[PDB]
Amino acid sequence: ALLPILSFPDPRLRTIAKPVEEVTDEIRQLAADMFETMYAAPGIGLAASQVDRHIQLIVMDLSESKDEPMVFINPKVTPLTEETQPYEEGCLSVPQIYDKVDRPSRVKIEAINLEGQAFEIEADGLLAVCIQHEMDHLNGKLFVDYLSPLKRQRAREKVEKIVRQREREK
Ligand SMILES: O=C(O)C[C@@H](Cc1ccccc1)C(=O)SCC(=O)c1ccccc1
Ligand SMILES: [Zn+2]
Repeated sequence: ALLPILSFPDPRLRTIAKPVEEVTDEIRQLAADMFETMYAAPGIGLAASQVDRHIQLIVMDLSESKDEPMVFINPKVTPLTEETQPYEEGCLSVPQIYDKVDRPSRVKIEAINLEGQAFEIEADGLLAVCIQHEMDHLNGKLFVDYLSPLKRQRAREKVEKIVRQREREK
């Protein structure tokens, strides 16, 4: 029913994504499938890389109500400061694993929407954390890449256990 989400340490999460050529109806369908996949997990962000579609497409909904969807296509993210903010990040590609990452606390985001319109907004708080995390997917990076290698290894062993249990539950 929903799109399959790749799991760390799958090497395909390391693929650097290509920009989207045109916002065709097939990329519109992929976005809507991504949203369903993301809302089901549940999560608040998903990059197309995570469903094994190596294109510069991110879906996101930061709302409690699951009713403020956002799309970023071909995004450029630029820090507006060297101040970082800590945040406890998770990731549907590192299921049930959470730890602290310090990222620039304010960023400019420029991207296009599902109608092919360009936009530029500035973000802080949870938006800046999540857009940087999702941009990182697009460049083949996971939030575990910023943890010590014993946190990484333990994350990996734990995730392989979770994935096996999820297969078994099937
Ligand atoms: O790459 C991902 O799969 C998305 C990820 C986004 C994210 C979470 C936390 C920090 C930074 C980025 C997640 O969706 S995890 C979901 C989550 O933590 C959450 C879900 C519902 C309400 C509140 C938080
Ligand atoms: Zn992620």
